[PDB]
Amino acid sequence: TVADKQARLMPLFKHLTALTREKLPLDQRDERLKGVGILPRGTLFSCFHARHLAEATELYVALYGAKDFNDFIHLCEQARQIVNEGMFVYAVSVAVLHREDCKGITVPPIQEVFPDRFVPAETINRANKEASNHPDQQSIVVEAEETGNILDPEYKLSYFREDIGINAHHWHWHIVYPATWNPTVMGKEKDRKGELFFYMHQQMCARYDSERLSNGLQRMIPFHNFDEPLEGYAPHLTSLVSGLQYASRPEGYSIHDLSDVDVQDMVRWRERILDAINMHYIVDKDNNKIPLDIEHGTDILGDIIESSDESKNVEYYGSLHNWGHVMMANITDPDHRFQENPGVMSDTSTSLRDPIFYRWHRFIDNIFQEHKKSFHPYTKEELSFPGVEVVGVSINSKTANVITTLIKESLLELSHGINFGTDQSVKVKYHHLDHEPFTYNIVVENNSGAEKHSTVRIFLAPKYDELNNKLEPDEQRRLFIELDKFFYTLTPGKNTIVRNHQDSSVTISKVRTFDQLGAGEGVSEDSTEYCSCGWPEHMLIPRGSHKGMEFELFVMLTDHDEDTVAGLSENAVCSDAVSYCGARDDRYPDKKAMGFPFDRKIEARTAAEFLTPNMGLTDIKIKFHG
Amino acid sequence: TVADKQARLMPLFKHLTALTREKLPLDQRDERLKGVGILPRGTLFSCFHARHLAEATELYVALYGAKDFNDFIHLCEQARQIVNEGMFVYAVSVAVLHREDCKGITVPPIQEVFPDRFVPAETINRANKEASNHPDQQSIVVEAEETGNILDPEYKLSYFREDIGINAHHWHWHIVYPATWNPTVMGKEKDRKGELFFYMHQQMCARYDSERLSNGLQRMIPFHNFDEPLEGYAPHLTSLVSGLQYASRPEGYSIHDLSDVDVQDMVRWRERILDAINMHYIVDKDNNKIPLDIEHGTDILGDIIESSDESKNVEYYGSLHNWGHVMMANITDPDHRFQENPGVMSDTSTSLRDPIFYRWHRFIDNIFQEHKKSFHPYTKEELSFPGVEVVGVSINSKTANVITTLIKESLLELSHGINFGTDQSVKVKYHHLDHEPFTYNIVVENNSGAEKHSTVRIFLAPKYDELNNKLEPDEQRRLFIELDKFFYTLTPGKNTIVRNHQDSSVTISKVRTFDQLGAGEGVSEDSTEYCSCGWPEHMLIPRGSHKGMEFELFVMLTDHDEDTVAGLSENAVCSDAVSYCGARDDRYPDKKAMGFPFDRKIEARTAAEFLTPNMGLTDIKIKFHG
Amino acid sequence: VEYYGSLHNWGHVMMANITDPDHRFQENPGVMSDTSTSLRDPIFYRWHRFIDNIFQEHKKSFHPYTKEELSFPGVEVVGVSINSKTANVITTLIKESLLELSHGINFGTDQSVKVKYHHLDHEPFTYNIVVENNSGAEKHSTVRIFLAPKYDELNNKLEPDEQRRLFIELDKFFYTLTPGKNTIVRNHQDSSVTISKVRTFDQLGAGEGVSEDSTEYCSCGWPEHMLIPRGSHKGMEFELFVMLTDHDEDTVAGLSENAVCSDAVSYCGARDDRYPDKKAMGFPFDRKIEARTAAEFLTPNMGLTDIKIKFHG
Repeated sequence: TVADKQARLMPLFKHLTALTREKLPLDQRDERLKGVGILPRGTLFSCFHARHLAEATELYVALYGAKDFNDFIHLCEQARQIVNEGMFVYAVSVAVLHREDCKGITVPPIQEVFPDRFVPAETINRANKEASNHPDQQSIVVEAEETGNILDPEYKLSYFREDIGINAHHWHWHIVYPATWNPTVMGKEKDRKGELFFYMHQQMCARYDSERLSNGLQRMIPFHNFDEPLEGYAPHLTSLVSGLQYASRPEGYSIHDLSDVDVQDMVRWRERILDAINMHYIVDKDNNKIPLDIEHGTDILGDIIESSDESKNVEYYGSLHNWGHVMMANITDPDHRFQENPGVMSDTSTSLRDPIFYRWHRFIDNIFQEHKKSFHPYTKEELSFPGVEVVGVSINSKTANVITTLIKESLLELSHGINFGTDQSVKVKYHHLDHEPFTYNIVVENNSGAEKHSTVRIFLAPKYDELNNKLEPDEQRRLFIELDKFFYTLTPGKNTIVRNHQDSSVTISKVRTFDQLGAGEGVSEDSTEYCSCGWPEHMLIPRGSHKGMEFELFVMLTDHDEDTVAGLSENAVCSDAVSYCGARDDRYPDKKAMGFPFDRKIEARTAAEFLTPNMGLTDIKIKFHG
Repeated sequence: TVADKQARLMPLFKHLTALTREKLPLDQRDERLKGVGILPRGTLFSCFHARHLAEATELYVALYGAKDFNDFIHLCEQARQIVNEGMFVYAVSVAVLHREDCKGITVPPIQEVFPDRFVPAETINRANKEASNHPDQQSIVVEAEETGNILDPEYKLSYFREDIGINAHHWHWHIVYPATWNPTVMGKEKDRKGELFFYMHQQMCARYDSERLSNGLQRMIPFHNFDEPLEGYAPHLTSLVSGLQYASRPEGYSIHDLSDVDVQDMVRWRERILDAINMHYIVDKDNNKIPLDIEHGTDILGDIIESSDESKNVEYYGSLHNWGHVMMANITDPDHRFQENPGVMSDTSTSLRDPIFYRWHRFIDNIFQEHKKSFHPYTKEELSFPGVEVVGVSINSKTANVITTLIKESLLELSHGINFGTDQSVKVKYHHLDHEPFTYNIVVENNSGAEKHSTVRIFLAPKYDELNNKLEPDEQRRLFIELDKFFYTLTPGKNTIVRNHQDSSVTISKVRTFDQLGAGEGVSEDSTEYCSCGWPEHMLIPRGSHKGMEFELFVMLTDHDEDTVAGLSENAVCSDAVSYCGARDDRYPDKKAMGFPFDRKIEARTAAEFLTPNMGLTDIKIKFHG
Repeated sequence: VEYYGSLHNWGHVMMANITDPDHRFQENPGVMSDTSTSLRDPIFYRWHRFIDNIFQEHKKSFHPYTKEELSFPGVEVVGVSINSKTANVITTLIKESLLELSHGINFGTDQSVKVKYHHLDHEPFTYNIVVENNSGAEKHSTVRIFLAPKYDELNNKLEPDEQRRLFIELDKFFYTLTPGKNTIVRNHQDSSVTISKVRTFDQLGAGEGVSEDSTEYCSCGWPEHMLIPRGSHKGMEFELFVMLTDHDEDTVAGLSENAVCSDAVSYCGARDDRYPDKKAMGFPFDRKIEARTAAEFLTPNMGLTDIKIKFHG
């Protein structure tokens, strides 16, 4: 049954570190396996580096090529002793999702699988220590919160950057859309992956910026110059696997060439890209030019920038984004003389924690923005949905139009990830931001005679600048974060549409634990994305401040008939989280450009001026509770 | 009995990390304890930093103050609960070494107490992992040697720098001569501690230089300028106490001010010292001037430079040497914002491993050298011992005049230091340099009618330079390493004096393991120096090369009557290792300046010209075996 | 030219007048300015590696070589041996030599002014290659011999990708193989890379019969003493690579001259003739190698023999 299948998968995931020791007399028998084992087990695996992705692609394709599920389990089992734990938890995990007769099927928790990435060196330590200190079945609980001197104001952001859910999501997203993805081999293609790459990262930056403003900090600035020295960050993460940890980065580093790539190359790549935008065409390998069409342009750019296998010219355009992660990651030891592990930037699970991440991503976002700039603005025609008027919006909470945010304690179970020994469970306690539940009530007047179908789009943007209160829509575009997107039908006359925050399309409703999975639930029967992907729920709104920071609440209704695509896909599957994740094996459900209406330049000085009749702005307050 | 006493001490030393959790309702009861407990438990303890040293001193005093041994155990037991563990080990070891009541007693092994400092992050992790992986009484053995790509040639030196014995010695030496040492409080004074400070460190540098030359590398250069960027070093040590590890140092940034101290603070202190040398006087607090006497000068300088409590002016002169360790140690995070642990430079146990250590110490050595320069050279009168002539010297080994050096495997038992759990023992296997045993035969002609008493001094110096073969005695002075010093009586006529390498005054004959100590032997019962201090035996001669590098073997005989001091001290106690360690509670047994005849400038172009009749040079070869 | 410029040449010029870029001080340029002197400056290598890199990127764009391209079927290389005083060891030493100044600088009264200098040199050696010709008929093969260092800067690692940069060409020559086992012996003196002899002014005033062609005559070719690297006293280990290829494929047809300056074909080419080898210069080394060890790369018509080079002080 499916349940049995789930059980088999969970053990593929257990004791990965330990699983090493090949115990294989000969790989030759495993002809399928020949293409791998090239990266040694203990070594850190880089999500960004090309070679690490070459070997990884080869693992995927063999586990897609494995004939049936049983065959799948077998090959998977053999090669995670020989082909290394670090890369093989990657080549298995991504494969584990996508090859067909797998379905039913969650992946064990990333946080749970590698607790060391989620929690600090100290609370890893203490817990391991307690296990040894007194042998006893009794459970161990450790509070990760610590006590320390809070020197850097960046620390304030830690609730966002360090959040477990955020890191997990980032890991999962890359799994759903792998850079290595080869559509020919799989046969299936990921719709608009390049564009999604752009959108997801942009949102992370946008959301990040809202945190800084909530904090009273200015918006992050891009890593526009390569010459500039980076700010330091020390992760305090250990790798349980070995004694090694992610190397910390001191202050004040100018950029160093790596054997693999030189900084100059990075510059040269970026200048090409920025030029190809201006030129409005890119050059394919064939030396043909493809236009940066309005429809296609973002996607093509996304593939080139990341860059994915899909890039029209890998050789000329290079892979700017990925190399950025690599270069930043080994700033400490570019040359590799000193033999130190890379920083957090190397891993999709960890990278969000470093503040540098935002600087780089804003830089890349800028590239996309230049392209967007080339496009013409939106006419009333494009925006408006005639006959529909938005009367008002209200947010209901304990106090209307105010959302309250607080910190909540939570526990993570280490036992699946690290050797438990005698103890039944070792849990680490951490705290994260959370907010009260709320609902939206939108009153819409349907002037038309017949029932209409509308897509409701809701975004949140900070009212205040660093100067003083200034709702300049051009700037707002960067800041706006997507709260929700959903379909509703309106009858003629007045209508009130109520939606609850829980329903939010952006967030993951729930991630099942190992324990949940061993059980066997029906939420439904899905994938690496299953409970994993989606933005985390606690994270839905920015922290705000004790004072109650003012944010613009924007609701827009668009014609659904226009917005939806027609086609024939599946049952109700992982679609909760469509806004950032997309739909399983389906085309992106919205015709509009991701981020619409915000994606293109806004002529108006004030946001209010921008509004059409099917748009509305309600100012609400977010107040944090200490 | 003494044995019982030993047993009590060993547990003071066990599970130090764990010993935390105060379990004290109130410190107020412990009035004695009020002074200590500022430094937090987990934090790293700095041997160099003044504030840390102050706490440590406060702790020792309480231990010294303890009325009886039982009282000593009690306060220690209680103090260990609150105080930082590193400080605790430091304070206790000092107490054990000096306090009479402890006429019983070795200190548990430093390597054994903190195995994590001696062995790498990987083999620490491995033995811990194996312990958890399969529970079983069975013993675990891990080979620390690894497999890696050898990028830096500095790696070649690792046998010397990384050596367990060397690190242990350095720890112990600082314990015997603490910087904090206050003679008034103890009542007793450490004879010539300032000079010894100078001599010991100079020897470490000199010995280090011989390794580089054996390697074919040039001699180390001093940290002559503070502006210059440092070479990076990654220790790969994870401090078992914590999940944190010693922070690695990447390549190249000029020096950063710490909150505690500035760089123009540092520089100023250096100019003061170098000035006062030139002026031939230093200024006391009283604003009186004390002359840099020939007899006293090195000692006074040593106290000021280190600087010890003994410094005649702490505020004017500062503490250059110690601050150097601190500044280098937290180069990665001067400001303390990023909250990272210090590097190896912070600890006496670890500091030798970093190559920077030598650069700094040569710098300080230079300071001493300038002082030495001010002194006049030695006349034939001072050097010569009339009537005595040295006919020849021969070294006996498998092949005469050739010493063979090889690598030997050894194991270290982790169990005392880290939580063992079920396993009986976890041992880590490491390799170290070692040499064949050899003896010296010196033929001396005693022209005089009566029997004479002579001190035989033996040194080794490299023949080859970085250019070609050039025995320029001035340069040689830096390089010469002390093999042995001993007293012999010569009758009239020809005499042959034979001495074995094992007897060497420079080296520690044996360090007893916590296991041996678990029983009860009879080397006798003195303390932290016991088996600990002394230079390690395997280390006695430089590695040399496969080719058989040529070294000058220098033997000099001096009039013992002149050399010895008269006084009334103890039974045969820790005197094996007199050359570098001194004698327990005794005045340094040799009148001559440490390093004599090498300490003062040599006029001659060639070493041979320097020789008097009671001196001799024999060229021998050291050949390494792969 | 107006777009792509002249990068290499300008590099020499710029480096040469680093001391006085302005030409205000009216200094002379450094050694980099002259083809005769430029090799002496260590900078030369840095720049040339830079330019070499440019070529390498181009080479990178090309696909690797299949077994098909490399292999010469029916031919198998059994073994190679180098004969010297001690087999498989080449000895290198320093030799004194004299140069006569008189033609170059005003001699005045003196008959001759000679300056004595020392240079590296090695003992003569020969190669013996055993090849099995499986085919029924006689074949024609081009024997290609290269030398590459075994040791890296770290430890012993015959990573063929890296080796490509290091490999130096010892010799290229044509041999005919009959069916059955064959032993081909070649002497170092014959090496295609080196100039057999440069005649002095004195030699020339005389009148000899190597033949009469020109600036390349005795001049060009790599110098003979230079043929192998110095090695070390310990006897450094080098990979000796021999490959045989189908000559019919390798040669071009055409109608050119008598036996002329062709001794030194490997680096010099042939006088007024097309380059005699179809293969890319540096083949098989020019394109990227996937293999882990060099050994994996080998086809049946290739062979590696490890020899030692030991310098004599």
